[PDB]
Amino acid sequence: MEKVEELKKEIERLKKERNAIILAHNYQLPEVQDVADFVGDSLELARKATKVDADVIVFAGVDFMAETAKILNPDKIVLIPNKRMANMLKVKHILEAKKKYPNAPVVLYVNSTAETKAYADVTVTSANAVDIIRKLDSDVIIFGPDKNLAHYVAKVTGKTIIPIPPEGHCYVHKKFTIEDVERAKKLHPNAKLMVHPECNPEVQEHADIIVSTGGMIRRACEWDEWVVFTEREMVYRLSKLYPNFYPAKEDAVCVGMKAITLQHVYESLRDMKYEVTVPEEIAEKARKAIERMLEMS
Amino acid sequence: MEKVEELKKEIERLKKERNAIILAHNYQLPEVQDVADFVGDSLELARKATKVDADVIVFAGVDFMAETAKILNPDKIVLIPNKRMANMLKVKHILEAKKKYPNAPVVLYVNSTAETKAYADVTVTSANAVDIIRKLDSDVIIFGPDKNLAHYVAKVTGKTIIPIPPEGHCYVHKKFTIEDVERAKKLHPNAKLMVHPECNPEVQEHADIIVSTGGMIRRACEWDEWVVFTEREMVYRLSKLYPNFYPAKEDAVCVGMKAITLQHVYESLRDMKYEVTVPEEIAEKARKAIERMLEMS
Ligand SMILES: [Cl-]
Ligand SMILES: [Cl-]
Ligand SMILES: [Cl-]
Ligand SMILES: [Cl-]
Repeated sequence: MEKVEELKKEIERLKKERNAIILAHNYQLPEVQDVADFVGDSLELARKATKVDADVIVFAGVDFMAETAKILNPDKIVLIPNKRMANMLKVKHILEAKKKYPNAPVVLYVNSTAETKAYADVTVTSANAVDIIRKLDSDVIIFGPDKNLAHYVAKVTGKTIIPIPPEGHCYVHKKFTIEDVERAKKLHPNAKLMVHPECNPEVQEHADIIVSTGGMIRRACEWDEWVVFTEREMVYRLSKLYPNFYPAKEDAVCVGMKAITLQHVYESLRDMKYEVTVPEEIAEKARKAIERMLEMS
Repeated sequence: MEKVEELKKEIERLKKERNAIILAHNYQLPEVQDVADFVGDSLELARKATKVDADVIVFAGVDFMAETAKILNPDKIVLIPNKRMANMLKVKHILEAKKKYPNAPVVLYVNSTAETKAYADVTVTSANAVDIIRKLDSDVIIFGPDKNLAHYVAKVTGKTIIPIPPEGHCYVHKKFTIEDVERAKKLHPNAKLMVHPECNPEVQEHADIIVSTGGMIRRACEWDEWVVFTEREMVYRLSKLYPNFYPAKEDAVCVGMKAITLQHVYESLRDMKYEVTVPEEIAEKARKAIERMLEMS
């Protein structure tokens, strides 16, 4: 195609004009990798991000890795070409875990909030998690937010893995967000919203009516169809009750996300599009754990 | 050490006597990798397992990968050197997901029951999940049981990822097991057991008393301290209520697991120790999805 070749020509030009370097993950599209200056795994990209002299970094990759590069580059401009379950981990979880196991290091999988990396000793990617967790002196380790990875490491190193957030708790109401609220208005515009008390306080604010499980099965008579911010069972239950209800979230996870294409990279260099920002207070704190991971890996 | 060198000498001898090959994962201990005939990643090991002529395979690796090799080798003996959240996915989940999205392929992360691989089109490892999910013709994909991986793929391919088990549901009571019951007897021997109705029916059988959330906060007067098989909040709640309660599970995940050491490999060749078995009915079905993954990767 001539479209493709013209894009690459524009991308190469904008590189010099913006003074930009382009990093892409190994799982990105070939066309994106082609224009990328560096292509690698999560760790390689993290390490490459400490050695950038360009004023601008285009991070052709997933969000938390883009964020991780910005944390390594506070005085540069980090861009993610496209628009954007890691918000499960709260700082309180780390404090309660450090209270019971005070000599256990806090290890966070790279997919985590910067706010929580600020309370971690070291970060890991999937490929270095076992390597690093073995290396830590303690045989008791605090680890999150990825349960699967936590179980996996547990199984391979045999060490005592204390997961965060702790298991034995239901996190359904926490996985609702302000963006889930707005979607329930642009869509289902003629409808009022039910919100369980245990939801995000930000979510509680835009809540039309606020009811618990019993409050829902009673006040479900002030509209024809509702938008219920709770366990999905309660959608079928109100449905059977009053045949004259839509779940707050769709089945598909992170829908709306578009893969990063050659055009995305072009439009990002040209518009300085989608800039990754982290508060310096939290960034400079969270940065310690990331650099530690580079030291051990 | 001379202990080490004598072990390797015994391992090498037992190799010929049993007619065995030893496979080890890249994240295993160096000493284990040393005696291993083949060392690789999850995919490499899966592929290597279709090309074994030995009568015995020692799988120095995590359980679901050991299981995956047995599925590729029904007529051989597969051994895992040591004693043993994938049981979250049930077949019903796949049927309900295929009902709403009938033209969506069922993709399962390798860490899943064989019983569910029997209802899958293809399996993935972390390193090939994006590669393969992109390759599938459909833009709607059913994917589990690993939410993290599902979100990650969603973000990178932009496709519509329908997770299994579906989100918006609490799975606390399902993550209890018969082994969690037995642990609450060898430990806390002088105590009776509370079990929520929504637990495993196998778990329900060994349940002393069976009560719901309200039934628990009432019948908590027939012992001094209890073992509560429910959400951990209910442990602190009974605690505050009747100061005259222990969670059913410990904080640490998969504790008891021991890393595979040089001795484990020796003791496994010598005792034919810890044999991985999968029912041929289910194995020969589950095998299709694994071989498909090798074809696409
Ligand atoms: Cl990335
Ligand atoms: Cl976009
Ligand atoms: Cl393995
Ligand atoms: Cl063992």
